[PDB]
Amino acid sequence: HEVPSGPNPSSN
Repeated sequence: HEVPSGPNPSSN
Protein backbone atom coordinates (compact mmCIF):
# COMPACT_ATOMS: atom_id res chain seq x y z
CA HIS A 1 0.00 0.00 0.00
CA GLU A 2 2.64 2.45 1.14
CA VAL A 3 6.24 2.39 -0.06
CA PRO A 4 8.30 0.47 2.53
CA SER A 5 10.44 -2.63 2.03
CA GLY A 6 7.35 -4.45 0.86
CA PRO A 7 4.89 -4.96 3.77
CA ASN A 8 4.40 -1.68 5.65
CA PRO A 9 6.39 1.54 6.38
CA SER A 10 7.56 0.46 9.82
CA SER A 11 11.01 -0.07 8.33
CA ASN A 12 10.97 3.38 6.77
